[PDB]
Amino acid sequence: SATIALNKRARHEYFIEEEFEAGLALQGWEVKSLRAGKANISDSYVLLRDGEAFLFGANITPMAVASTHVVCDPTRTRKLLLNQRELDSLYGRVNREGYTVVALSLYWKNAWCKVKIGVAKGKKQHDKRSDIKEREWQVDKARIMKNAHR
RNA sequence: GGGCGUUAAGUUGCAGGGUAUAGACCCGAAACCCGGUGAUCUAGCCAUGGGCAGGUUGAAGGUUGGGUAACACUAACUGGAGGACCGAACCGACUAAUGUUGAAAAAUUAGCGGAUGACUUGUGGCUGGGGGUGAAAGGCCAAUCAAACCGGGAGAUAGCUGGUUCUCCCCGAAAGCUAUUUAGGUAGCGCCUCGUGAAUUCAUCUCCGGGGGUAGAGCACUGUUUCGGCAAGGGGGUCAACCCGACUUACCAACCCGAUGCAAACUGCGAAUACCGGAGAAUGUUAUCACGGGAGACACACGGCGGGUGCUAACGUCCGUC
RNA sequence: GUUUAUUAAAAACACAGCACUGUGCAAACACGAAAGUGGACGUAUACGGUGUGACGCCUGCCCGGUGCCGGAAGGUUAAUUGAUGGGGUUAGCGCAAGCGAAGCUCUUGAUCGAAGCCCCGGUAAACGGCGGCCGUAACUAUAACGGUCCUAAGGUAGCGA
RNA sequence: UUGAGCCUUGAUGUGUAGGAUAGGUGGGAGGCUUUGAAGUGUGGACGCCAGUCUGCAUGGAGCCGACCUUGAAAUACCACCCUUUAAUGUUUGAUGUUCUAACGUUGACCCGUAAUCCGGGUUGCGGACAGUGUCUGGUGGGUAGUUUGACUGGGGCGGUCUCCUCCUAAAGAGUAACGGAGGAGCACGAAGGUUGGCUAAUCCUGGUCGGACAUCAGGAGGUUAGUGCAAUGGCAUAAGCCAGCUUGACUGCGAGCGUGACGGCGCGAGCAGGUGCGAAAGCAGGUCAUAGUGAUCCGGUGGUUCUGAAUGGAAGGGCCAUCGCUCAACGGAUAAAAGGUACUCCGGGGAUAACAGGCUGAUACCGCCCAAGAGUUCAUAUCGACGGCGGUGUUUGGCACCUCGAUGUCGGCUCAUCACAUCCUGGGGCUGAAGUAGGUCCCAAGGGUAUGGCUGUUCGCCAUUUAAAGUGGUACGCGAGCUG
RNA sequence: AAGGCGGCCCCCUGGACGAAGACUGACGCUCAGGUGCGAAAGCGUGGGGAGCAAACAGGAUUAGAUACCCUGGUAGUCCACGCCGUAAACGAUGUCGACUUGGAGGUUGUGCCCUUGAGGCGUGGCUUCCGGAGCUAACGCGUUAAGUCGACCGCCUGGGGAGUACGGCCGCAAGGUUAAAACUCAAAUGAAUUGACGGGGGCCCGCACAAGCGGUGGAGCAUGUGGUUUAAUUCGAUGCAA
RNA sequence: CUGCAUGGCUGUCGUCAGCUCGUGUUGUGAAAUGUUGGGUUAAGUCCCGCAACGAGCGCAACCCUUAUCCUUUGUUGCCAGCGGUCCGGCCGGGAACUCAAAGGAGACUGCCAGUGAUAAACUGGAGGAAGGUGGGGAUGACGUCAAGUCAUCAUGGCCCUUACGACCAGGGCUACACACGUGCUACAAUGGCGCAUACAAAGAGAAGCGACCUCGCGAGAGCAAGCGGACCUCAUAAAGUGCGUCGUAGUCCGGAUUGGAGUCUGCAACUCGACUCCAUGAAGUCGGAAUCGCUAGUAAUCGUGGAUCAGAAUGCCACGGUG
RNA sequence: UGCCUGGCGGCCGUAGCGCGGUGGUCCCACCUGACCCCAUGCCGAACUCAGAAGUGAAACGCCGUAGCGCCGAUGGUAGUGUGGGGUCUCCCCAUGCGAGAGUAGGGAACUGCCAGGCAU
RNA sequence: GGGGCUGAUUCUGGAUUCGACGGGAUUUGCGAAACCCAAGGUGCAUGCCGAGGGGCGGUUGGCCUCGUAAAAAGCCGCAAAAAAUAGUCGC
Ligand SMILES: [Mg+2]
Ligand SMILES: [Mg+2]
Ligand SMILES: [Mg+2]
Ligand SMILES: [Mg+2]
Ligand SMILES: [Mg+2]
Ligand SMILES: [Mg+2]
Ligand SMILES: [Mg+2]
Ligand SMILES: [Mg+2]
Ligand SMILES: [Mg+2]
Ligand SMILES: [Mg+2]
Ligand SMILES: [Mg+2]
Ligand SMILES: [Mg+2]
Ligand SMILES: [Mg+2]
Ligand SMILES: [Mg+2]
Ligand SMILES: [Mg+2]
Ligand SMILES: [Mg+2]
Ligand SMILES: [Mg+2]
Ligand SMILES: [Mg+2]
Ligand SMILES: [Mg+2]
Ligand SMILES: [Mg+2]
Ligand SMILES: [Mg+2]
Ligand SMILES: [Mg+2]
Ligand SMILES: [Mg+2]
Ligand SMILES: [Mg+2]
Ligand SMILES: [Mg+2]
Ligand SMILES: [Mg+2]
Ligand SMILES: [Mg+2]
Ligand SMILES: [Mg+2]
Ligand SMILES: [Mg+2]
Ligand SMILES: [Mg+2]
Ligand SMILES: [Mg+2]
Ligand SMILES: [Mg+2]
Ligand SMILES: [Mg+2]
Ligand SMILES: [Mg+2]
Ligand SMILES: [Mg+2]
Ligand SMILES: [Mg+2]
Ligand SMILES: [Mg+2]
Ligand SMILES: [Mg+2]
Ligand SMILES: [Mg+2]
Ligand SMILES: [Mg+2]
Ligand SMILES: [Mg+2]
Ligand SMILES: [Mg+2]
Ligand SMILES: [Mg+2]
Ligand SMILES: [Mg+2]
Ligand SMILES: [Mg+2]
Ligand SMILES: [Mg+2]
Ligand SMILES: [Mg+2]
Ligand SMILES: [Mg+2]
Ligand SMILES: [Mg+2]
Ligand SMILES: [Mg+2]
Ligand SMILES: [Mg+2]
Ligand SMILES: [Mg+2]
Ligand SMILES: [Mg+2]
Ligand SMILES: [Mg+2]
Ligand SMILES: [Mg+2]
Ligand SMILES: [Mg+2]
Ligand SMILES: [Mg+2]
Ligand SMILES: [Mg+2]
Ligand SMILES: [Mg+2]
Ligand SMILES: [Mg+2]
Ligand SMILES: [Mg+2]
Ligand SMILES: [Mg+2]
Ligand SMILES: [Mg+2]
Ligand SMILES: [Mg+2]
Ligand SMILES: [Mg+2]
Ligand SMILES: [Mg+2]
Ligand SMILES: [Mg+2]
Ligand SMILES: [Mg+2]
Ligand SMILES: [Mg+2]
Ligand SMILES: [Mg+2]
Ligand SMILES: [Mg+2]
Ligand SMILES: [Mg+2]
Ligand SMILES: [Mg+2]
Ligand SMILES: [Mg+2]
Ligand SMILES: [Mg+2]
Ligand SMILES: [Mg+2]
Ligand SMILES: [Mg+2]
Ligand SMILES: [Mg+2]
Ligand SMILES: [Mg+2]
Ligand SMILES: [Mg+2]
Ligand SMILES: [Mg+2]
Ligand SMILES: [Mg+2]
Repeated sequence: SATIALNKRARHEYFIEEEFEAGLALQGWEVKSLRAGKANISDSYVLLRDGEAFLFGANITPMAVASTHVVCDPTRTRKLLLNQRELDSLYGRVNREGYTVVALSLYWKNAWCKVKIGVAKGKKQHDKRSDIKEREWQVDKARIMKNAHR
């Protein structure tokens, strides 16, 4: 479909409950590479300062060096396109010393790039172990039930 | 009304210039097909007989001894197998020299490889040319092979190359346009010659009418460009040195006006020459036009003039006039 | 060993070994319009063809495409056979144009109709093909790793200006 | 097992009207009852379950028939029989099981015979198979006949092949290049004809959204807008924009003229017939004009005042209108076509290339001119930016002028000449020249001006000497002096 | 003997035990080298190949899953002759001799008793479980000793480096065998004890679920916390237990 | 400032039921028995069996409240009986009762059957207000969380003595875009509205609670008697009950926001309390994942008192009504 | 015959704009209202059909203004057809034709038909 | 050194990035700079030489002054020398 580079390592590391389909504001070469040219969404987080929740973590492979007059770099703070109705939640519940906002996926909608973002906490090894334990234990319990029922 | 006719004599022989089919001015192909001849050279195969001097290496195997229950294994004697080794005859030609109208249309000289086998050789036969054969090189098939030789079609074709032989007199060009599987050929026209007819037909000069829009010139229009005024003012301010910024900071800056230039694809204007028509004398062997017979030719070059292209470079190239 | 007699004797051909394929005999194949012959007076441990070429380690992935084989569920489909439509002719109807039954004709072609092709699968020791792009590790430097466009796969073992 | 004529239609039905399974037109009514009627039941059933062929066990004798709801009169009747159903005798096209007499036998025996060919006889096998003859679909470089264009500042590649607009095009017409610039392979029954009416682009002011922008009112300006399209030439009488009517976007001609070698193309007053608009005078044979396109042959369609192979028709042909070709290589070879040859060959060319020679010198080398400066101040002792003018032919370049009826080109060995823009030696000037030793410039060609490793070298790197191991032309010297 | 051996039948053959009988007369045990056998996997030749199944293909879970799972699938597993000689080749216990309390069996002989039942009393061979003395660090062994001895062979001397490299041998190969050194470390270890944990098992309790009831999360209202802003938003509490 | 030096105090596991010691025994020894196993339970409660025998902290009981009865003593608490009435406990009087607060009796598996191991213990029941702890509260082990407080207080170092110390005025803890937590109002016809009308308990009161009269639509204001309080006040409790009214509605539903003018306490409510009138009438119209408490007078629903307090609860702590 | 007005033409940039103010006794324009018969893709903005209350206010026309637009000499220059030359990417001479722009200057139009209204 | 394909999520001529962040214009209160003024109050100033300024220095020299010139204080610099910055992550 229209799905482009998505971060699933963050999806595993977090248990995000927030889903905003906010868009992104980009320059020319950015959308050039996003259409084809491998914009990378790995290691993504927001940098809310004023009303300026830049997507700080995002890489990209430039299409070419056609724009030779001015030298650009892949490491740019891409801005965000989100409603002020929902921007208050980020103005609020982001500073909890243990809460972050990360980008899950990036896709196309009528030739406009929309990057999904979500609020998460962060999982440390001892709860990932419990999550995997429960995931495998549900399967084991269902298998045991089927074997007992025959 | 328009096209073709209605004026107008043709025909048969002779000779001559053409045209069409027959070879069609002559010499010359590489090539195709058909019918025959070759395996005595060479390539393969079959059948029958010869050749490999001489000198080395010790595998299988067979005995004796040790050893094993029997083997297996081990020591001694015989053994002479190898697409085995060196090297003669024989076969071949890897290197260098000689020679290149030579001794010889592939050899000689001094070296070289195989030399008991996938070897070599004598005799006879078999394999036929779009086929044969080929330890595979497009190699050989009788000094000739990416399709052998003889004869026939056949004097194939050749828009190609060369040649085309006695004399005199008169006239006398082109290397241009169009079309072309066309560009070095050809066909029509432009140009030439001969004959028949025809009008002051044609040419030079003088006068008259008309078209220009090229030189030159100019910026009314389409583009380009410079310095001034009207201005919005910005950019390092001298100065505060943090100021509103006092202010012009070797900067840029819409229209509007005043000047200065450029243009093949600009012309509010605009020549000479070039070209057509009307009138007139003088001169020119009708030099002008129409038809018919016959061609030749469509590879041009230089200089002068106005130019594109090139470097206003070329004995360079492309156009128009002499 | 053989090879271009007569400028190339070699890395060029052959070779034993190995792989695939067809071949049940009146075998495949080849020469022959045919008879017939070779294969072979042989019988799948044999013959022919195609690849590589003693021997040691191996022949890794892919049938997208072209060949080959297996199947005929569906579509198309020759030759063959001939259901209708139309036209010609006229015995006769028509005071006239015009109708016009049989017989003979030219034409369209209803239906039947195999192989083949379309389709499914296998076959690579069949013809063949086997990726680029970016970031990321305690200074430099690289990338174990990940993100993702495409393919049939992205080149394994081994070797390397 | 099996296809339609075939013994029979055993048969179907229905306005929401409904004893409803309606009488073919002409006759509306027993032909039924000995042309065997409703009777009891409850397979199968059409099924709008109101019903319905209701079919069929023992009967031995009446259902209907008026039509009730009626827009249609019972199928209980004479019924070329329907919105449609069925089994067996008539016909034999396939897939099969079985037999031998065709056919085959490179199974066995015997004979001709003395004979592994052949033929005949006997006996077995396969068997209407295989195979062969004609047609036919597929496969089919195993083999054959062929094609693969031109222009081109040598060929190939790149680009072009037709038409139109501007300039080169030198003030009539025409006029070339692989010159500079753009388009065309259409659209429109209105975007045409007539009549009537009308005149923008741009800018300024005022005004509700409304804005650098619309729709309005006034003004500046006069074609700086517009043409269905690219460009040129025009358009105010408007060719530019609307409204009403219409099809002249007609038929057959056509004096004359322009442009082309020709095939051809275009303009055109006016005549005859019939139309449209306008009261009328008058206009209309397409579009403001120039691109919007393709010969011939072969065939298709409709009419024909024709032709009709003895007659009468017909078939066919001709005539008129018209259709089927990115034949774009566009004056179009045929309906039907790609490459390699270093295994090549033939006829030619220096008309046409590569090595050379000639011409010019963009480039190459060298010289000179003015001066921002570098150089502790200081432009010249050395250099010199931004710019310019020249010499040689000397590299890379352009032309194709001699040579393709033959001029052998790279490099290496031997053999040298000449130039001076001189490497050294020789003679001098300046110096940012103290001396030794250096930088630059002038004159001066008398002489000299390496050895080895690398690669086939020229060039170059390296090692070691010398005063240097200098630059060029000599067909980038020299193969009728040598190799390769 | 070990590895190992499972329908039935036949052919050849090795080994073990017992009833009674006679001789042979120390011929007896172990074993460095050496030889032979030797699970499976593996390699060569010639076959076979139903099922299973490395490698491999596809699907699936997962952030990733080159695995566990699913659908296919080659070598292999099978036969004959050959090659290596590796295993947790384990009883982690080298062969033999005799001595040292018992119980419950299993298998297989043999003597005698009234064999009325797999009735009893003795004696042998193999083997299982429990256990006394004894032994061991403990677990545990315990007449088949890990109890006390005798004869012989092999091996061990800290964990890594390493049973690694080199070297000799064997082998077609994979690899096997003999076997170090430099360097680092203060430990590396085994039996058991007490906690703790288990996606180990068993039992039990609590509004912890199951059957309710009402609320919270939805929209203002009264509070505290985090961040924001300010000169301060004074400080502390920051899971259930703020 | 250091609760990462502490004393003291407190939360959690958990009102879970375990945590230990003396002697003896077993194993060289860390250690084990006792504390496991069988019934039983609210429970290491009890019994049985057993290298165990006993004890301590512990799960129970003793402690506080309430559920029945008896007795002692009746004012400010009550009227069985009588008299009168101003019909009112009014007071003479009556000390049985409702009640006041002291001591006892009383529930102890005591008994009766069944079950079990001849036990412990369990099931049912004649009695009782009561049945297995009758119903609630206090009582919180060994110990874990460097758990929270050095800002209640004390305390060891460290830090300042012209300043981190001392005094005063004005602002801030109550704050512009949000999130989270605990409660309240609610959503409506089970309801709000207008007018009558009963049913409680527990507490407070001395510069304090504050009767009555009058002005007040009102918070309240002048007047104030009584009360150190079974006397007098705070303080006609609400839900309900009677009657109409509202008919599923931007509602006579929700009273959040906002404007006008005041009432009480406080030198002084703009930052920053509350009550009262008029009007305005935000949402909402039963709430997504995921969640919280409760097993009987408990969950819900209604009202009141009290703590610090000049005033300020929708919070906290307790009584009750219905249930 | 002279004033001015109307219609049709010739001449179409000395023939056209800007400024000053006049014209009505005539002719024209403005205008009145409008059922007709005609008209607006809405309105008598335009066509018109019935007329003269007023005005020359806008137009139209006339007279002067040199601010403009234009017409533009002589002379000079550029160019060149022929012939002859140099130092030849360009130029000289003998010859005729001789521009464009810019100076001097001109300039506020002439003229033919009828149709009326004016003095004669 | 020269040709062809891409520079299109659309090839087919008309995307509101739905949102925050520039810019426009429309509907609201005001401050002589979003206004143009000396009239109520009836005080001692406009300007005239102005002194160097919070701890330090300074602005058109007057925002702060007055008597015949001096402290200067309404702002700007030193200064606030909380700008040290998601989640995961050792002793
Ligand atoms: Mg020929
Ligand atoms: Mg040929
Ligand atoms: Mg030999
Ligand atoms: Mg040899
Ligand atoms: Mg020789
Ligand atoms: Mg020899
Ligand atoms: Mg030899
Ligand atoms: Mg022969
Ligand atoms: Mg060949
Ligand atoms: Mg060849
Ligand atoms: Mg031949
Ligand atoms: Mg030939
Ligand atoms: Mg011939
Ligand atoms: Mg000839
Ligand atoms: Mg002559
Ligand atoms: Mg030619
Ligand atoms: Mg003549
Ligand atoms: Mg000309
Ligand atoms: Mg002629
Ligand atoms: Mg002629
Ligand atoms: Mg020509
Ligand atoms: Mg020609
Ligand atoms: Mg020629
Ligand atoms: Mg020429
Ligand atoms: Mg010329
Ligand atoms: Mg020239
Ligand atoms: Mg020239
Ligand atoms: Mg030429
Ligand atoms: Mg050899
Ligand atoms: Mg040779
Ligand atoms: Mg044969
Ligand atoms: Mg090979
Ligand atoms: Mg090999
Ligand atoms: Mg392969
Ligand atoms: Mg396939
Ligand atoms: Mg097939
Ligand atoms: Mg078929
Ligand atoms: Mg292969
Ligand atoms: Mg290597
Ligand atoms: Mg004979
Ligand atoms: Mg048969
Ligand atoms: Mg071929
Ligand atoms: Mg073929
Ligand atoms: Mg061919
Ligand atoms: Mg050509
Ligand atoms: Mg011309
Ligand atoms: Mg008109
Ligand atoms: Mg008419
Ligand atoms: Mg046109
Ligand atoms: Mg033709
Ligand atoms: Mg006829
Ligand atoms: Mg016909
Ligand atoms: Mg055609
Ligand atoms: Mg052509
Ligand atoms: Mg030749
Ligand atoms: Mg020539
Ligand atoms: Mg040359
Ligand atoms: Mg020459
Ligand atoms: Mg200087
Ligand atoms: Mg020389
Ligand atoms: Mg010199
Ligand atoms: Mg000399
Ligand atoms: Mg001399
Ligand atoms: Mg030389
Ligand atoms: Mg010579
Ligand atoms: Mg036996
Ligand atoms: Mg041994
Ligand atoms: Mg095995
Ligand atoms: Mg399987
Ligand atoms: Mg599997
Ligand atoms: Mg095997
Ligand atoms: Mg071992
Ligand atoms: Mg072992
Ligand atoms: Mg032994
Ligand atoms: Mg045994
Ligand atoms: Mg034991
Ligand atoms: Mg090893
Ligand atoms: Mg689990
Ligand atoms: Mg006027
Ligand atoms: Mg003049
Ligand atoms: Mg002039
Ligand atoms: Mg002039």
